[PDB]
Amino acid sequence: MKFFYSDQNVDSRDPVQLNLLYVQARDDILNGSHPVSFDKACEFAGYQCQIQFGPHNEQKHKPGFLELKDFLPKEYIKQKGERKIFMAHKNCGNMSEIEAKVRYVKLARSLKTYGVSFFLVKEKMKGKNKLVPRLLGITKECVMRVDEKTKEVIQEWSLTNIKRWAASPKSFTLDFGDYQDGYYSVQTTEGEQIAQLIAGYIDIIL
Repeated sequence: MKFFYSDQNVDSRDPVQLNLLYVQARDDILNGSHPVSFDKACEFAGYQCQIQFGPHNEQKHKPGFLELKDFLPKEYIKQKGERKIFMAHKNCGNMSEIEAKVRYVKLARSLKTYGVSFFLVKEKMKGKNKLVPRLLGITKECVMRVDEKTKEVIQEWSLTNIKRWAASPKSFTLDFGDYQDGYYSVQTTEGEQIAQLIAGYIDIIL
């Protein structure tokens, strides 16, 4: 099931409710709840700058001005994206605080990762001692594998195509029956939590 997001839903919000949506979307990105690419994180941060400081001011917003911890998810603090952030901030021109929050919320809703519950798991490659980290996302409609570093969506399965599933204290397993050869099984210490989430979306045969 493919959902279309409303553009008007965002614009029609009351300043109060808009701020509420913004804070929620912003916090999810900053705390890692909503995984985004480095480029996108800087784009969001640019809007955040416009919102917190007003129009970009070269006389004050110089290299080293930003506390990156407050503008980027932790995994990007080292890639030093202040340059990109300031470029996005400057690109906002004289955009109002309201317009910036609107674009922020729409940008978040435009991503395939929006509204997805993610878990960091490890995939095992046949005969290869070294695992491959991967973001496993779940929604009422689907399951998706996401690149841990780039956040590229590499695979998606409809939740209704899961024939059966299982969990253990060290793994999580999905069986799609004839849709593919073999299970999708990953190592994780959160398998039981993942299985419970899925059980809240699809019922179990008793």
